[PDB]
Amino acid sequence: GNNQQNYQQYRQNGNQQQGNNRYQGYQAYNAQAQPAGGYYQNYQGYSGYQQGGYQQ
Amino acid sequence: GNNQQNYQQYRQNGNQQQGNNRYQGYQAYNAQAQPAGGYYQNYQGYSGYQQGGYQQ
Amino acid sequence: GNNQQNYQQYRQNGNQQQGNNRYQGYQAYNAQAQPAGGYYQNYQGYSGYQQGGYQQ
Amino acid sequence: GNNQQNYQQYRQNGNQQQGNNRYQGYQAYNAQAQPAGGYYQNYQGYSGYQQGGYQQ
Amino acid sequence: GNNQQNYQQYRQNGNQQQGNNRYQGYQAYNAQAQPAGGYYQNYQGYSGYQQGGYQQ
Repeated sequence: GNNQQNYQQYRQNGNQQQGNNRYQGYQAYNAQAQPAGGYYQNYQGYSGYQQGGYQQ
Repeated sequence: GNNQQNYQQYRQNGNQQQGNNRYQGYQAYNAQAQPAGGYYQNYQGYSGYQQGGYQQ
Repeated sequence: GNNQQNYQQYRQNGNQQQGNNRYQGYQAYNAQAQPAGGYYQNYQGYSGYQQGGYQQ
Repeated sequence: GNNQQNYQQYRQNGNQQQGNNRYQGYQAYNAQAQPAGGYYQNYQGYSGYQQGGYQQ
Repeated sequence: GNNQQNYQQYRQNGNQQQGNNRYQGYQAYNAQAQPAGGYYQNYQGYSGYQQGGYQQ
């Protein structure tokens, strides 16, 4: 048959990305995919942080 | 038959992303997918933070 | 037959994303999917935070 | 049959990316994919942090 | 049949990339892919951090 088993364990005592005026597009901790078929992942378009100025 | 089992455990004692004027597009802790078929993930379009200025 | 079992445990003693003037598009803690078929996930369109200025 | 098993364990006592005025495009800790078919990963478009100035 | 098994273990006691005015395009700790078919990875477009000035 089909048998899929997932065990994810996450602890944290320190700090993560402490600061001002920062961009973070894609972040992942303990990320996993196990489909029984194909895996299609798509990211298309605009992802932006604009603090004033002129952008085109 | 079909047998799918998921165990996710999350603890946290520190701090995460402490600050001002920040962008975070996609963030995931302890993320998992195990479909019995295919997996289709799509992100299409606009994702933006604009603090004044001119954008086109 | 079909057998699907889910165990999710979440504790937190620290702070998360403390600050002003911030954007967060997609955030997930302890997220999991195990359908007995396919998995179709779609995010299409506009997702934006605009603090003044001009956007087109 | 099909047999897919995932074990991810994450601990942290130090600090990560502490500072001001920073860009982070793609970050991943403990990231894994094992589909039973193909794996298609795509990132197409714009990903930018603009602090003033002129960009075209 | 199909047999895919993943074990990822991550500990950290030191610091990582502590400082101001920094760019990080693509970063990965403990990253692995083992699809049962092909693997297609694509990164196409713009990825930039602009602190003032003129860019075209």
